[PDB]
Amino acid sequence: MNTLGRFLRLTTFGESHGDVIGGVLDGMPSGIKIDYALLENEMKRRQGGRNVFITPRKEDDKVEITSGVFEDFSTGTPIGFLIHNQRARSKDYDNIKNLFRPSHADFTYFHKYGIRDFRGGGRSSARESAIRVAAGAFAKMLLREIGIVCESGIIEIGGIKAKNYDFNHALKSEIFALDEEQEEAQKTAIQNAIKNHDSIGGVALIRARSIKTNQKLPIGLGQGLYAKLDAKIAEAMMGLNGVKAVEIGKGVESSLLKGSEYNDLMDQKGFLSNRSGGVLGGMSNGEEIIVRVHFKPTPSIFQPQRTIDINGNECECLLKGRHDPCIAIRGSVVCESLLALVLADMVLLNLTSKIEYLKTIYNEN
Amino acid sequence: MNTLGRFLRLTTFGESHGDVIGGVLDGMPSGIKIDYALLENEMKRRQGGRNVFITPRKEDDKVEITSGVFEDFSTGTPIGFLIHNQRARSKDYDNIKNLFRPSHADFTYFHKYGIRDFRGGGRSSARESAIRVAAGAFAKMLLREIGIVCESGIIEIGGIKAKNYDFNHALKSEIFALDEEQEEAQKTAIQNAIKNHDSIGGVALIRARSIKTNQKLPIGLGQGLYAKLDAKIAEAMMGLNGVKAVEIGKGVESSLLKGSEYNDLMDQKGFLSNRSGGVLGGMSNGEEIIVRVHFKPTPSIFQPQRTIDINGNECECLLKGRHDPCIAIRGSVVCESLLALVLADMVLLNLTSKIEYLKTIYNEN
Amino acid sequence: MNTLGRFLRLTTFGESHGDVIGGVLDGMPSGIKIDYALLENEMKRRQGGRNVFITPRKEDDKVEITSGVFEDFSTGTPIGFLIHNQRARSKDYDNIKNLFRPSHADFTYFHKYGIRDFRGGGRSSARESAIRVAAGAFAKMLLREIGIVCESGIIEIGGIKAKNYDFNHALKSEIFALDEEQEEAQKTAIQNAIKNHDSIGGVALIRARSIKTNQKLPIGLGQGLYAKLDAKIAEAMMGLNGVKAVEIGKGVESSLLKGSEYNDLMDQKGFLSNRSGGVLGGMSNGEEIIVRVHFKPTPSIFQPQRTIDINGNECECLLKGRHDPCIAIRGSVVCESLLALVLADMVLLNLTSKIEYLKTIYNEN
Amino acid sequence: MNTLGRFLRLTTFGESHGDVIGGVLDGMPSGIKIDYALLENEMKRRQGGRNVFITPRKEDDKVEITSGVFEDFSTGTPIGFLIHNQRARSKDYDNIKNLFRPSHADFTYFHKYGIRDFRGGGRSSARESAIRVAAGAFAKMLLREIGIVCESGIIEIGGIKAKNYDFNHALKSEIFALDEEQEEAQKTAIQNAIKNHDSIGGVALIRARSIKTNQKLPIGLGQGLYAKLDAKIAEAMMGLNGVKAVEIGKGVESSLLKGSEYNDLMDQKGFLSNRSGGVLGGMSNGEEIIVRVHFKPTPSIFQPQRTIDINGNECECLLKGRHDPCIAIRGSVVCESLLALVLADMVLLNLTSKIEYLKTIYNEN
Ligand SMILES: Cc1cc2nc3c(=O)[nH]c(=O)nc-3n(C[C@H](O)[C@H](O)[C@H](O)COP(=O)(O)O)c2cc1C
Ligand SMILES: Cc1cc2nc3c(=O)[nH]c(=O)nc-3n(C[C@H](O)[C@H](O)[C@H](O)COP(=O)(O)O)c2cc1C
Ligand SMILES: Cc1cc2nc3c(=O)[nH]c(=O)nc-3n(C[C@H](O)[C@H](O)[C@H](O)COP(=O)(O)O)c2cc1C
Ligand SMILES: Cc1cc2nc3c(=O)[nH]c(=O)nc-3n(C[C@H](O)[C@H](O)[C@H](O)COP(=O)(O)O)c2cc1C
Repeated sequence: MNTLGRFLRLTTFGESHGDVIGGVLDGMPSGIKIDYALLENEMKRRQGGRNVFITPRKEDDKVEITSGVFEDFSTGTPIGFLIHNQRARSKDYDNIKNLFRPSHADFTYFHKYGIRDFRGGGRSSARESAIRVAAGAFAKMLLREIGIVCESGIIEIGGIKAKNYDFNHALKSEIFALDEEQEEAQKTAIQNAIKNHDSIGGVALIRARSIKTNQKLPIGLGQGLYAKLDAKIAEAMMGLNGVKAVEIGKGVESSLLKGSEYNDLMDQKGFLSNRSGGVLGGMSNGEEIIVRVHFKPTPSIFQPQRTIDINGNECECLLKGRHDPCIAIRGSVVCESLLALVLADMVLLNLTSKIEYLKTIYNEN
Repeated sequence: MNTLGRFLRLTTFGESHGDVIGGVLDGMPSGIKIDYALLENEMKRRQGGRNVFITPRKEDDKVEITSGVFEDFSTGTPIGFLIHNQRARSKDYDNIKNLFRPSHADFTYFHKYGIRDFRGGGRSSARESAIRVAAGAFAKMLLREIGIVCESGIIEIGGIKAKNYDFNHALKSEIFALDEEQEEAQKTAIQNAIKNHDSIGGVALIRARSIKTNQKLPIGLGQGLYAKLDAKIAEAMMGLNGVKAVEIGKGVESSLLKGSEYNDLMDQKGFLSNRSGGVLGGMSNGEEIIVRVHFKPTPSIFQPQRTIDINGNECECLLKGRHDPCIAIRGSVVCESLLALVLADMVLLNLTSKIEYLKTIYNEN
Repeated sequence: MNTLGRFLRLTTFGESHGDVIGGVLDGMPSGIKIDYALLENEMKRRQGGRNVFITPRKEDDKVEITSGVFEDFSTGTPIGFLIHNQRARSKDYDNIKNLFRPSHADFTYFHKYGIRDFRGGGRSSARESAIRVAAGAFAKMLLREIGIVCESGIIEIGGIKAKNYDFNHALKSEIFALDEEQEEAQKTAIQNAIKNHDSIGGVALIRARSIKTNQKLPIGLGQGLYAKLDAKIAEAMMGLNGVKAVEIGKGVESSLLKGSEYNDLMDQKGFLSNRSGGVLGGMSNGEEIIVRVHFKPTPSIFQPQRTIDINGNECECLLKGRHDPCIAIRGSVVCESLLALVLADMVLLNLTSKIEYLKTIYNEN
Repeated sequence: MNTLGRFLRLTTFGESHGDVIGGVLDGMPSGIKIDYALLENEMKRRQGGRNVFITPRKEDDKVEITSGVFEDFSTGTPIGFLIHNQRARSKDYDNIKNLFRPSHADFTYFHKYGIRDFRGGGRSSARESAIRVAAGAFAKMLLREIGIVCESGIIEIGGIKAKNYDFNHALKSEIFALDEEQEEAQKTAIQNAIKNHDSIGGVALIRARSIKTNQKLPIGLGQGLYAKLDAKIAEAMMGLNGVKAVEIGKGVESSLLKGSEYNDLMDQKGFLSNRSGGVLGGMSNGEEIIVRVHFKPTPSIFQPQRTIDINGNECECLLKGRHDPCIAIRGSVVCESLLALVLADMVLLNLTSKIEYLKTIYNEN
C-alpha cells in the first residue's frame, strides 16, 4: 500500500535507487496559496540542519511541482512533485552486499518478494522521508488556513531527557533539542556514538495547537470507531522506520495512575490537564495534541556483526563509512510532517459531520 | 469509518443502545470450518474481568450467524452476525443523562455531531468489543489453517509488573495474570481500587506465534510503506478506548539502547534475539510478534467525579453501582482479537506478493 | 466487496437464505430527520406494486433501524437496519438443486468459492435489492435537504418504447410505464411472456433533478479522474443483477452524431440542450442527470433448458412455477435507489473541493 | 480520486500543463519480466495506426521507469514512471482562452474548483491516456503470466458498422478497423468529417480471452456484490473522456430479447453461446469477455459555437486548426489498457477466495 490518508491522499513512487523520487498529494482544496518558502525550509530541516551549510542549490534535493498548482495557488487537482538527487560516485560502505544487515529490512524484503535487489543510497528510508516532508508542507499550508500548527523537537537522546521545552530553541538547534540545559549532554552522547562507531536511540515530541493563544483546536476531529484520531496518528508514526513505540499524552505513564489521580475534567471550553494528549474517546477534545515517538538506535554501525547471506551461510557484516548516529533527530521532523498530514485529512473528513455544513455550502451558494 | 481491514473487512453497526448489535466479516476464504466452541469460548473470555472470578456466569450474549456459513463451513461470502444481550430492568448504577461524564467522549461527540444522545449500557465500547471478539474468532479460525495462534495476558496492574510470562496460567487467572508470583499483589491492587471506588491502569501483552513448536511465522507479512504490519497493529490497538500507548518488541525501551545492543543478530536458522518484536522494516521477520498495550485507569468510578454537562453548566456525577476497576483486563482479550484480525488481513494480502503465487493458483490447478 | 460508496458507505450482510437480512449505512450527516413514511413507501414500491394491494404492514418486509437514529434524527453514526422476509409457509418453484440454471450465477459461484449451497427463495437479488432500496431512502432524505430528487420509470419492454415521459403516471402504473400511449402494448408483451412461460427484457430511465422548478443541480459533483460521477453511476447500475448496458444522456446514440449535432451549447442561464445527460468531464453540469439501464430478460423461465450438473453431465433444467416475467420493472426502482446513493456520496465528497468551504465551516461556524 | 483499482492500484499525477506527466502502479507481484518491447509498442498504438510514421525514440512517448524494477524484473514494490514531451517551436491554434468550450470539461472544473486552467496541449486527454496505456502494459505482462490477453478494435465509425471482426487486421489498420470490408467506408466518414471541420462518434469493441490450452478464462473473477467484474469494467470505461455508454455481451440488444432467446445454455463441452459477454452473476464465466464502448464525437471542432466565458458573458468559441476527427479510434486502445488493469486487479483479489489457496502457498512452502 503506497498511499497514506483517506480524503487528503499521499501516494509515493516507493523505494528506489534512481536519481529521482516522486509523490503526489491528492485531495488539497483549491485556492490555497503555495508557500514556497515553507516547502524549501521543511526540506532543509529534514537534513538535520546543523551549524555550517552551503546553498542547497548545488548541494542537495530540490522539489519540483509538476501539477496541482496554477499561479501559486492549489487548483484542487492532484499535486505531483519530484525530487532529484545523487551526485559524485561513492566508495562502497559495504563489502559483498548479499547479506542481511542486522535491524535492516533486507531480510523481510528478500523473503516477501524473493528478488535480490538492495543497493546503497541510505537504503529503504531517507528517500521516503523527503516525500513525506514535502507532502507535509502542503498539509501545513492547509492547516494554517484554519489556524492550526504542528511542531516537534527532541526530548531525549540516549536516555538524556529534557525537563523544559522550547520549540523555538529546537528550531535552531543542531539536534532539535527542546531543552537547552540538556542539549550539551545530549550532543556529547552523540559524539561518543560516532567515536565508538555506534548509534543511540531517541524520543521525539510532536505537538499540534491553535495559532491563537489559548485558542482550542477543532473539537471532534476523528472518524467513527475505526478511523479514530489517536489510532491514525499511531498508524502513521509506528509506520516510520525505526519507530518501536508511540504514546499519546500521558502515554505509558497512564498505566501507572489511578482514576482519582488521572481522570480529566472540564468546564465550558477545553480541558485543563492535558493527560489525554488532546484526544478523548478517539476524537480531538480541543486541547493540544501531544505525541511521543520512540526510535530504536540507527541500524547501520561500523562494527562487525554476525549474520547470514542470501544463501544462508554465516558471515560477517562490517559496514564501513560514516552513519547516522541517531535517526530520531531527522525522524522528529518526519513525524511532524505526518501529524500534519493526518490532521489535515481529519479536518477534511470532518466537513461531512453535520447536515448544517452541507446546507451552508450548497443552499447558501 | 465503521470498517476495519483491507481484504478481511470487519464492519460494525456502530454504537447502539438497543437489544441487538450487528457486524459483518467480509473476506473469509471459503472452506474454513466454523469452530463454534472457539467462538463461544472467546465470548466467554470477553466477560472475564468483572464479577466473574473462578465460576464466571454465562447467561449472556448469544451470537447468531445470519450468513456466510453453510454446513458449518464458510461459503466465501460475507459472514453477518447479530449479538443478542442485555436483561433485567435498569435501576441505578448511573446518574443524570444530560451530562458528559468526566473524561468521556460524550463531550467530543456533541461538538462533532451536536445531538443530545447517549444513555447507559457502559456508554458503548463494551458493545463494540463484543463485535471485535466475535469477528476475532473467525480470524483465528483462518490463522489456524496455516498454523498461527494469538495469545494475551496481563503483564502489569497498578505498576506491579510481571517478571515471567505464562500464557497458559493467564488463561485460568481471574485477572489473566501472566506471572503467578505477582498475581496476588496485582489482585490486591484491584481489590483496593474496588474498595475505594477507584480504578487503576494496566498493561496487556499480546503475541502471535507459529502453532508448530519450534516453527517460525510467515516472513513478509505487512504491505508496502503505508500498510506496514506494526503500523496496522498500532492503529487497531490505539483505537481501543482507554489505550494511550502501544509498544512493539523492545518498545519504549528501544530508545535507551545502543545499536550494538539493540541489533538482532542471526545464526544458522533464525535471529539470536527479538528486540524487533517479530516486525522488521514493517514486515514480519518470522519471530514472535510482541505487542504491549497501555490502558489508563477507567474514567467512570463509583467515586464522585466532575467535568461538564451538555450546556457547559453544572451537574452531579455520583454514579451509583460499581464500575470497572481495570479495563486492561478485558481489554487484553479484545487486543488479542484485534491482532488476529490484523494478522489474518495481512495473511490474505501477502498472497499477491510473488508471481509464482499466482501461477501456482491459476496454472498449477 | 460488500461495501458500496466512498464516504456514504453501505455495507451488506451479503447473500443468505435466512429470515433476516441486514445492512448498515455510514456517513450520514447528523441532524437529518428520518422520514419513516418515505422509507415505508420505498419498500412498497420495490415490490413492483401492481394492480390492487393491501396495507404493507403485516404484508411483507419491515425495516428495523437498530442504530444511528435518536428521536427521529440521524446521529451521525452508522445506521444499521434489519429486514425480515418470508415466514408463513411457502410453495415450490424449483427442480434439481444440483444443476447450473442458465443465465444464473450458479456456475460462477460454484467455481469461485466451490461450496455448493444453492436453494430457492429468490436465491439472491430480492434480498439485496431490499437493502439497497432501504439505504436509498436515507440517501434520498439527505438529497432532499439540498433540494435534489431522484425518479425513475420504464421506457421499454420487449422493444416497445416510450415516446413521452410522465414520471407521475409511472408511479401509479402496474409496470411503472412512463408513456401511457405505449403502456398497453408494453403490458401485452408482459402478458404474452407469462402465457408462454417466458420472460422479456426491458429498459429503465432514471433521472435526478432539482425539486425547485428549473433550478440547477449542484455543479461539480464527481471526484477526480477515477471517481467520476458517470463512472460511479455506471458501476452501481451495471452491478445490478440483470443489467447488460448503461447509458448517460444521449448514450449509444451519441456515437451516431457529428460534433456539431452533439455539442451542448451554452448561454448565461446554462446549457441549451442536454445530450451530455447532466455529466460533463465526469462531473455534474447542473442539468438533469439522465441514465438508461438495460435489463436482460428474467433468467428463470418455466421451460426445459439444456445445461449441466455439478458433475459435468448434461441434464434438463425445468424451473416449475411462476417467475418474474420482466425484472426491469422492479429493477427500475433499485436503479433509482442506487442513483440516490451515488449522488449523496458525491454531495459529501464535494465538500472538500474549495478552501472557502473549510473556512466557512471552521473559521465561522 | 486519482487512484484506479483495489489492489493493483494506479495513481496518477493528475492533469498538468508541464512537459512531464507521471504515475505509479502499485501491487504488481514480484518476478514479472518487464517487456520493454510491449511497453514501447503500446505507447505507439495509443497515437493511432497511420500507415506512414516516424521511428520511435523521438517526437513523443518514451516511458522512464523510476522504481519497482530491478534487472528487468518487477520487484514487488511500486512501479513509478514518468513520461516526457514538448520541445521548442510549434504551430498555433489559440484565441481567447478564457471561455467554456462546448462538450469539454472546462465548465465543470471551473465550477467545482473555481480556478481557470484549461490551457492548450489538447487540454489533457492524451496526457492521462498515456499514463493508462503505460500502466496497462504492465497489467498485460501480469495477465500473460496466466494466459490472459486483452484485444480491441473499432466496430463503428460515424454509423458505419462492421459485420465481421478480425482483431489481427485491426492491429495493422490505420483506424483499427475490425472489418476490412467496411474500413474504406469508415475512413470516408472520417474524411468527410475533416473536410467539414466536424467530428464523428464511434464504437470500440474490447475483448479478453485465454491463450491457455483449455481456451477458457479463469472462472470467478469479480468480487462480492459491490466489486463485480462487469461493474468495474463499466466504471473504468465510462470514466474515460468521451464515453457515453458501455455494454457487456449482448448489451443493449439484451433488452429486446425473450428469456428463451437470451439464456446461454450449456452441454458437456461448456456454454453453447455467450450473450452474457463472459460475465455471469458479476463474475467471469470462462467465456470471452465482450465489451462495447460508445464514444461521442470529438468535442473540439473548427466551427463557430455559442457559449459563455468564465464570467457569464456570452461569446463565440471558434477552435482553429485541425482536431482529432474521431476520438473513438485512440480511445479503443485506452479501453483495452483499462480492461487489462481491471482484469489484473481482479486476478489478484480472487487469490483469497478459497482456503485451499492459502494452504498451498503457506503450508506447501
Ligand atoms: C464501566 C466501564 C467499562 C468499560 N469497558 C471497556 C472495555 O471493555 N475495553 C476498553 O478498552 N475500554 C473500556 N471502557 C472505556 C470507555 O470505552 C471509554 O474509553 C471511557 O469511558 C472514556 O475515557 P477515554 O475516552 O479517555 O478512554 C470502559 C469504561 C467504563 C467506565
Ligand atoms: C544510515 C541510516 C539512515 C537512516 N535514515 C532514516 C531516516 O532518515 N528516518 C527514519 O525514520 N529512519 C531512518 N533509518 C532507519 C531504517 O530505515 C530502519 O531502522 C530499518 O530499515 C528497519 O527498521 P525496523 O525493522 O524497526 O522497521 C536509517 C537507518 C540507517 C542505518
Ligand atoms: C425469478 C427472478 C427474479 C429476479 N429478481 C430480480 C430483481 O428483483 N432485481 C434484479 O436486478 N435482478 C433480478 N433477477 C436477476 C438475477 O439476480 C440475475 O440475472 C442472476 O443471478 C445473474 O445474472 P446477471 O449476470 O445478469 O447478474 C431475478 C432473476 C430471476 C430469475
Ligand atoms: C482534440 C481532442 C482530442 C482528444 N483526445 C482524446 C483521446 O486521445 N482519448 C480519449 O479517450 N478522449 C479524447 N478526447 C475526449 C475529451 O477528453 C472529452 O470528450 C471532453 O473534453 C470532456 O467531456 P466528457 O469527459 O464528458 O466526454 C479528446 C477530445 C478532443 C477535443
